[PDB]
Amino acid sequence: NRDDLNIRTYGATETSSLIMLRARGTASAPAAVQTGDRLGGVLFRGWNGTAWMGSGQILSVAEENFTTAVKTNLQFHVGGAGEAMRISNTGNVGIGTTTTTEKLNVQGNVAVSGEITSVRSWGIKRGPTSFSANYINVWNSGYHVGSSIDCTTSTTGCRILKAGTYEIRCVQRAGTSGNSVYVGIALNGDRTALESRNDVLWNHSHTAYSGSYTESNFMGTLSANDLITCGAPVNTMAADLVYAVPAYNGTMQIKRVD
Amino acid sequence: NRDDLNIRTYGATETSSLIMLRARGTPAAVQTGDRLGGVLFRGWNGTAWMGSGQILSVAEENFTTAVKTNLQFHVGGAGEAMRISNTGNVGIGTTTTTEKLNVQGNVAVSGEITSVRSWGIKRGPTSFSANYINVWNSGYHVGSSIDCTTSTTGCRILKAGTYEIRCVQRAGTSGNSVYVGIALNGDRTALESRNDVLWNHSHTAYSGSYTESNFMGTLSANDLITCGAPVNTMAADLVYAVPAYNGTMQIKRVD
Amino acid sequence: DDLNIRTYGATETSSLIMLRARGTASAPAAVQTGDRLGGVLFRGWNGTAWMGSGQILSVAEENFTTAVKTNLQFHVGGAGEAMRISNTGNVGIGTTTTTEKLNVQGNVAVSGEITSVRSWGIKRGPTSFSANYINVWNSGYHVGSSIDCTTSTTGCRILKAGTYEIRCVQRAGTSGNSVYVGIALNGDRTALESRNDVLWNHSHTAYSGSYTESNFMGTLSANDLITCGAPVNTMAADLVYAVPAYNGTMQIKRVD
Repeated sequence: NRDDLNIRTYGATETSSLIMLRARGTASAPAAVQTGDRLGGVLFRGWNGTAWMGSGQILSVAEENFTTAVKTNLQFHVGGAGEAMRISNTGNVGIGTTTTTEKLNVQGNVAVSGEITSVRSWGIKRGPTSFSANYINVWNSGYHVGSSIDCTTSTTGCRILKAGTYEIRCVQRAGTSGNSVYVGIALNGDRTALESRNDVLWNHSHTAYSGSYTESNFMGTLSANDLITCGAPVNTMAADLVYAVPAYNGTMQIKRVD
Repeated sequence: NRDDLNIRTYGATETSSLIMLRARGTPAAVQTGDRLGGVLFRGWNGTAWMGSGQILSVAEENFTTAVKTNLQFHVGGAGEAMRISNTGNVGIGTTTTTEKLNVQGNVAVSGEITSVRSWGIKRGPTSFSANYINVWNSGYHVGSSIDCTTSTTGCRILKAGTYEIRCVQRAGTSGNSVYVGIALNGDRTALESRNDVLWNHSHTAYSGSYTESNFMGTLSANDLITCGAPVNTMAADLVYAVPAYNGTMQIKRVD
Repeated sequence: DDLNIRTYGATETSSLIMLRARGTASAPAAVQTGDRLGGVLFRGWNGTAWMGSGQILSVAEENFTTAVKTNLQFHVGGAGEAMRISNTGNVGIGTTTTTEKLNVQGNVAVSGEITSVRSWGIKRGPTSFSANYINVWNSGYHVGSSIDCTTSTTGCRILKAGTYEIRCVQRAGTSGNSVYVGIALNGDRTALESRNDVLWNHSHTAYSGSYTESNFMGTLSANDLITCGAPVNTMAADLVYAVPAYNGTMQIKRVD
């Protein structure tokens, strides 16, 4: 056939449709579609000199046995790369991947000419009120947004809930002793577990002026279930830091970077 | 009926088309919500020919007013998965297509993302305007969320969102304890008292050292963010001069 | 007036097939770049005429005697072409330039969270004074494609034009003298500080183990080498140079 196929509908309820139907069995004994069965396709082909070659296609394919549930995907294929985009039965879209774990998945880079808005995971601790253990203050409160960090369940740190990269800064005020003081960020009180890693930034300063801040910083990947703490290295140095409710006396801030 | 449908075109200028046409009446112009056509997939489940994906073209306006349509991509299971509106705007998991791409869910990218990020700065505290409000010699910004140039005394938040802010200023030569604070148009409490934000500040005295103040949390459109000394009598003990190393305010949109 | 294609069987399926050649049936010729292989077109009556109401096209991106390469195009009534999928699999929304795997000409709104690789790098351990505003650093580390902190001991090299947020710190020694460091472009502080489109600052400190800090925020160019250190050699005697990162670090994050 060389003629364009025209489907024309006049009316208020009806529409024009190309309908592609798939069953197993026969018209006399139809059987349910099975996982992996192609329901149908719109196929493009082009002459290359010697053969008709696949030149793009849009496919509907079953992803569950239909006697169990009607679940399908849509596939968009181009000449060259082959399958370029998938829409799974969940509605989840993959570009360059067929594993559609999130609502949109891109196997590659993304370039946007304007701006991107999204929920970003971050959390804070505020108000160092007592020394719990080395490198672990008790904090009066915490707060967080998103799903990667929990800063409210534990009074002594922020819990990492997802593997990821995190940027962390902890500050606390020196008291009035005039002695040198510092705080450090730690993994459940273990400073070395962070500081000794060759894939992170870990630092801290000293201070002595009353009301000035000693600071500690971390940048790098953390593991789910990690409790991030911050505090004085030892009890006698905690005696020389300010412990009180207002956040200006001390805070920890954690941002998910990636 | 059981046979594949083929459309074959040869030659230099023409192409193969499946064309689906819709009118109302028997002829009446297409109305909003009318389907122009669809490619429909159906599969036997043992009881019926069940919807197994479809690609639809649907009118978004009455055609006597304007020819506006959307394209819809449906799957068996979730139903409509992706929409392209007459604006070209794409929705995945939503039919509300406000921006060029809208995703109702999370996005996972294996590589890196480039985009315009909103941020703004104030540089060079040149005088005390009010409690927690310096006059700044200049400002600069990128993007659409923050305006650091219209006013010399603060950065205006143009869009509701989450912001990370740090303000620093140098102590002078008095040896007195000095500090600065970030504020909402001079009102420090309006930020500090919130249980959904970080707000802090340090003291310093050594000449050329920084007092710093930090904020993290949501701000509202039209908010004017300021930073400065808590009281006029302290201004004499801070450094006010043009170079940015004397003091700056940095605002980054986080989300 | 519907068109139905029904298939019963274990392996057979229903297809609409659109084929394109040049030439004639007895003397065909290969598809050329820009030829349409086929299309699904929608049209709607507006009262006067049949108006374009969306289309899905397959179009050649190479001469087929060289290679079979096509794109898919999705057009809507109103804006016209809205999405393109190139032969590489790269997708454009609002643009036909498909440089990356996804390209959006506009804004993007996500209700949830986005995960992606972010470029960042660090230098750790100021071990010597090399030149004004240039420390030698014991080690570097980076993630991503925009920043290289391991090739040069004296800085982080920007590999791609972009916006960067940079903080450098170093500990004062035991003298009680005023010390500072600054971020620089290959030791040239003024090259950054004098720019009206950037933040550049630094502090002084004197207390032993306290930090002097310098900060930068703004755009940088490919091949820029970012350094940080004391302003002059005589001040090195009053800063701490040693391997542990708590003595000093530089952190660079790509912002955009």
